[PDB]
Amino acid sequence: LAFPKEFWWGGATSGPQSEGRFAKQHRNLFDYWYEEEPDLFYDYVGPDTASDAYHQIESDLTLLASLGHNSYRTSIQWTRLIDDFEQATINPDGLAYYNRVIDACLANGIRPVINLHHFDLPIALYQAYGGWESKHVVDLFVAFSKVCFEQFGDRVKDWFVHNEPMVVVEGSYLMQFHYPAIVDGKKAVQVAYNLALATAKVIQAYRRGPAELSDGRIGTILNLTPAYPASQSEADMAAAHFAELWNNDLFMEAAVHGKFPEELVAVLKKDGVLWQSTPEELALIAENRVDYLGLNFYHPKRVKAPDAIPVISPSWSPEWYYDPYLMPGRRMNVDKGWEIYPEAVYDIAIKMRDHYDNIPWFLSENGVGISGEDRYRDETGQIQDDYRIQFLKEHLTYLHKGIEAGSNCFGYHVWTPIDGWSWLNAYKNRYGLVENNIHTQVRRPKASAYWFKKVATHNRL
Repeated sequence: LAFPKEFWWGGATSGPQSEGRFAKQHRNLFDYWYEEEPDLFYDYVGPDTASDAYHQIESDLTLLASLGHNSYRTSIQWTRLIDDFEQATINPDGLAYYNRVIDACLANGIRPVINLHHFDLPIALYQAYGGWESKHVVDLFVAFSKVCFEQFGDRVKDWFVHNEPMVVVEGSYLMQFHYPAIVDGKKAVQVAYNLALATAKVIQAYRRGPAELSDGRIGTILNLTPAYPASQSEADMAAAHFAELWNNDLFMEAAVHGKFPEELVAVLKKDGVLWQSTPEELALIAENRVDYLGLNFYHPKRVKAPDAIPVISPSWSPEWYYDPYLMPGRRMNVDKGWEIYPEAVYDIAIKMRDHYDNIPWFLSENGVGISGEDRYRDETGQIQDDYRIQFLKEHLTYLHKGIEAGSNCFGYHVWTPIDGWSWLNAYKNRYGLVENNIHTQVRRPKASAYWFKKVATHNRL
């Protein structure tokens, strides 16, 4: 089993999850949340130290190259790089930190891949304006991104505007797992819109810069996991069909095709929840599409027709039109209550092939979280994470079938190289190829890392 030439191999992380708040000038939504309610975080570990990459980025990258990685994706924190949001002034220390990060990639022969926003809106922006509810903030985010392009576009040729903006939509305005953790469909939907707008506006800005800083590729990091219907009935089918229009299609269509999905707009109007837009806005969005995409995948989704239809709703919610469905006999990860079903990666590959023009995309996150890794140390102290190996392998296998079948997939990233801080779960579940001891910050490669090195170095399975 062999992969194309130039295939990205490596893993993904983020600024907020790897750095620590060392020297960080502002607080992002999660930093604020942790200072206010540290009881909400597993074992009371918040993001102050996280995985210490503010100190250890250089040695991390050396370890990763020695483990066969040719690329690395992390994120630049709005709250680290920018002094004054309003004018996007530069914080020199912030600036010197990310240059260390870029230069250390290149220096180790690791293509630097950069995301601009990973659930880390500055709290001050939410307080003043309602954050992503505001098109002003969208402008500030746009200004933040020109700075990055200006300062890093010389070395960084691979840009992504958001990590999974629907997760922000949901966590913040629907399911209560991002601050502000409010329930409000109307705000959810507008914020969806703004994130999509931000995306086109950022892509616009990137593409206006001088030749030497705009000869890279830019896109966004989405999801495309299917919503498998419980059966082939027409009510279950309509449920899945909606689950995808909301969960997958809304952002996918904006990024790849220049448009929002009509069917979805009609439902939103019929429900008095449609977003405020501007024909000038819709055109920027038509004009600025991604060069490419990352799709993250951890678990399938499964839906049925709702057991109960309510006549009045406190708040609007795509979950009107569907319920979760468990499939008798499915394989599962207990620690996380997630179904393991790698075949879905093949389906994601085909869906890109036939419905999003087979534009290039990579699998930007794939990984498995387990919670007591100390139980799998061998007499050498190393974690023997045979489960992680099997998981990554199976998903990689299907990704291969997907490529073999004509899908324009250029890469695979494991979430995550070194155990990192997973939000409310913190360090409960570990995802890393390389162990991290959150007390001493000492890294230490698990079996999975050596299996992955073999895969990466020889470009095959």
